Amino acid sequence: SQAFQRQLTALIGYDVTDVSNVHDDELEFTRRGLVTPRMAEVASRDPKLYAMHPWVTSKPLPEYLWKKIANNCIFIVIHRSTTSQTIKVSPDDTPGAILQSFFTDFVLRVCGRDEYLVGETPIKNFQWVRHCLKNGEEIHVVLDTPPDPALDEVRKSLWDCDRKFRVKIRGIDIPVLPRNTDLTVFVEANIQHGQQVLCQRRTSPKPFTEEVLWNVWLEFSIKIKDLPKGALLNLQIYCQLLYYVNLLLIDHRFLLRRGEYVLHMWQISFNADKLTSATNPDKENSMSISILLDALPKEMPNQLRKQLEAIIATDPLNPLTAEDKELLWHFRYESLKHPKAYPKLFSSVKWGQQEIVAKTYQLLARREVWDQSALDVGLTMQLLDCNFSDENVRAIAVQKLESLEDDDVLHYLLQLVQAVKFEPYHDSALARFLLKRGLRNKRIGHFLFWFLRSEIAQSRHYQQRFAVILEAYLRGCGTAMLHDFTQQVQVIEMLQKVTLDIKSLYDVSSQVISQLKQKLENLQNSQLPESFRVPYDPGLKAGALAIEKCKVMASKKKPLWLEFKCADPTALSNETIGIIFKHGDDLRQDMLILQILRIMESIWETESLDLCLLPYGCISTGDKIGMIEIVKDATTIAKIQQSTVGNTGAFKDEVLNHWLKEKSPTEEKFQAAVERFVYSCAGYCVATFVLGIGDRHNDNIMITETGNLFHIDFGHIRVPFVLTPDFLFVMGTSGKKTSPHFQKFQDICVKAYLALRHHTNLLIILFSMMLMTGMPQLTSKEDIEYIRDALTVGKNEEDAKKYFLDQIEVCRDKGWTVQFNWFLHLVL
Ligand SMILES: COc1cccc(Nc2nc(N3CCS(=O)(=O)CC3)nc3c2cnn3C)c1
Repeated sequence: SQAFQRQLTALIGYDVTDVSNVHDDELEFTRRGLVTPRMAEVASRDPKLYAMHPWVTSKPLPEYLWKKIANNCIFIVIHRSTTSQTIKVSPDDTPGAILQSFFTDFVLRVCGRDEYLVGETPIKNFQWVRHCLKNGEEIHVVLDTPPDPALDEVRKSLWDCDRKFRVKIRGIDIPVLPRNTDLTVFVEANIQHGQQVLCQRRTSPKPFTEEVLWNVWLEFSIKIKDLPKGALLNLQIYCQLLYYVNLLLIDHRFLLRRGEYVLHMWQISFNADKLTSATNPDKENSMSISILLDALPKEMPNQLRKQLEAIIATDPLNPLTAEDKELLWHFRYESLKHPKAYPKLFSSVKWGQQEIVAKTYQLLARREVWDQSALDVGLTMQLLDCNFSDENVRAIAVQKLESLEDDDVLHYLLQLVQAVKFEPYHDSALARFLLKRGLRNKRIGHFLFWFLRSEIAQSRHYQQRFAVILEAYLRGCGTAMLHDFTQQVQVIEMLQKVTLDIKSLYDVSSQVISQLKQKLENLQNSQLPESFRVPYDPGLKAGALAIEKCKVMASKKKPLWLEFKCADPTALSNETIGIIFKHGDDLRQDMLILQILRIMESIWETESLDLCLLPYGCISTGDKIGMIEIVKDATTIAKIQQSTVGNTGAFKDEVLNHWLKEKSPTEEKFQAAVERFVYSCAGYCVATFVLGIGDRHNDNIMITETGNLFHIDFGHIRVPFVLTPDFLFVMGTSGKKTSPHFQKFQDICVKAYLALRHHTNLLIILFSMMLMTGMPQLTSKEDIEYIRDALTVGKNEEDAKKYFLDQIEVCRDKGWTVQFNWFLHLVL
């Protein structure tokens, strides 16, 4: 089993047995603590359903999809060898019903995909079916034998200390210091709990040298017993802020931190990295600090009610005053009757006092209203952010998540994984939760893998914790998937090498095109796996490369344009699988943005609205490097312009409509392309405005020959958004005018906008989290408070409607101005 731990390590990209960077045994302890949850989920999953991983949903079929059906008669073409026959099926009839309705043990696998139509669920509740109906595609399935469940086989007293807590600051040491002669530095020690500072003590400013000694006893104002579980000893060096490092004061065994510590610190407000209990691995170049330290048990007046309700009604980002907190607390039993008051109520708690925390735990023991309340993801997410370090509080959040069906877990998987960074300890209810769902479902497990590996590869701050979690998963996912992952990682590594090697050698000369195709030839020949799963789409199995179609794109970061053949013989079309390999950008920012877009879509699904967004696949695999899905038949908006007038930025209003008339043959399809455009344009206008990324160069905007608009390059990020005159022309308008299509556009936008405001809290918390865990450069107070204004928090539906309509009018008044300006900067 020695080559087994080796296998996991090479699959993880980090050695979880390496104890070189620890000052305790929390990590190793967590490895053991996860064994039970690991085996408890492996021994309780249905082998058959787990092997076929049916992808289903319990949500009602949207309205725009019901009208796609004729007589409640959905046609399903079945194949078995070379023959084939169609069948009329009831949307409410099970796959089993269809089976007996066919013969009148075999299962219905989807053609070309590793997807299965199995289980006791209506045919209308399969994602693949809903996908087909939406795209007007025809459902084709092949009849073959169920996968062998054998292939999944798995390898067999603190409260008696009244003393004021204190820490001795021996000094700070650094091998080599910056060439900035010569500043002064002091050490600032904070006792934190959920980004809430309980006490703060500094040292005296000393001359900045490679060795600074203090030997100073910093005595805090907080007693030892009043120390809460999860409290952090935050040590920071100023000059302003240069270094930081954290130390849990209460360990994973409820023991008060004791003894000597030499901690290596991180170099440089609301960043999630600043919360980590991990120390800097680089011991030879990093700043170090030396400290010294020397078990934990387990009727209202009318006016006041109005006041409390008003408080409870405010948005998540609305600051609580001292008065507000005192009201919430004093009336905590009434506040408990409102689930939406929980985040605010638990922010009113003084965790710096044992007596209060005790009363708080008494309160939580009375969870009847919370338990019986319906799941509010936005509300549940709020309790898992940086503002809550109490495991009891956070546990009741993870509690409500338990009722999520695999469908919704996939919706919030990425950000749930990111929320692990907010956990005080490596072992958490959230961590075990992700682990559980990952083992219960292959699709969730697949993406869990890549999301964790994403962080492990380019995050020294949390790679250790995530490595321990990933290892736990890999020891239960099964032999089959362990093999898949292995193949996937192999091909990725090989391709990333080629990407970097190519980038080294603006024009794409022949010497590079030859070298690329040359390199790809060497790999495909006895060096590359014959087949592998597409990481951003586990259903697809890629095969051999199409070297003829492979190229280096004309961008300054020289991304690889790759094309594969579907390794599945039963595949219908002969289209290639397109993947863009790129180094230079942080694709983690793209993942989050795209994930948010998918969330905005499902939200619109609840309102029976359908904006035709194109949230393509984008997986971050390493440092400034990852893969992208290639959308077929798509070109840049700016490129459609460059066709007529390339060099100069002399943009013309009509080109777009011409380009569409050209790429559609029947004129009927042209109208379907225009309508598709009007919707896709509306959605991307609304979604982009809310996220504050609407001001882009139309080179970062693309369109499908079918009229499907969609943005790209979100790493890179005046007008509210992009509504240029050429788009407007396709809508049948130019200046002081209108159109049957423009009236439509304005209608769909207001619908979409008002629909998102119905999930304000949920968007706010996701946006806030996005900045803190994914965008190190965008983590200020005002950076997050943008989305409040964007969603017009605390406004009438009418006002908001007009507010956005004004934003639209701003695009009309600007015309090509901002685009032309983009043309001067980006182009020149
Ligand atoms: C100038 O732009 C061009 C030119 C030619 C083809 C394309 N191809 C694409 N480019 C991008 N961007 C994001 C990923 S990138 O940074 O590696 C490349 C840009 N996304 C795309 C496609 C096709 N599908 N999707 C989702 C773009």
